[PDB]
Amino acid sequence: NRVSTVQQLTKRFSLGMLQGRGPLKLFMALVAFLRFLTIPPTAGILKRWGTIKKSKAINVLRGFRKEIGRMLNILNRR
Amino acid sequence: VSTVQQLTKRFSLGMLQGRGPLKLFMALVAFLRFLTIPPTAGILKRWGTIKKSKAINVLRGFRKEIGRMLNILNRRR
Repeated sequence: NRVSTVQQLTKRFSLGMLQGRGPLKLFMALVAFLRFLTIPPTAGILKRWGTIKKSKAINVLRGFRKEIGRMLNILNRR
Repeated sequence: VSTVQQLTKRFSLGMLQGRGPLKLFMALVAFLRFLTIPPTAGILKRWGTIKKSKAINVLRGFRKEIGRMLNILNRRR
């Protein structure tokens, strides 16, 4: 329903989140992205991985698994 | 040998415009959907085009990968 411009997306992504900065849900998504593509993380990203609150991080990861399931349903029904 | 070199190479490919390998494309679409960030027109156009059977296989590996990450958290003290 909504679209982004390429320029709009690149403004939002910053060098800071290569160092693992950012909100938890954003950080979790970036970690998952690298893992999908088997891309090693940076030390800064890696250091935040141990920092995160496990309870809050687990719930965010479950939401991703749910969203992957929604995408699978979409692709199956086609 | 690098996170940043690998990431910039994919950006140069045009991955934000929808270009690149299917696995790279699916990972980016999944990434945006996780954060509910509106995709680009080029990404959105390919979302309909993609070969569904191969795409579903890629998504199944993502689900297995998300489960592995959940195992890592429980493994930590």
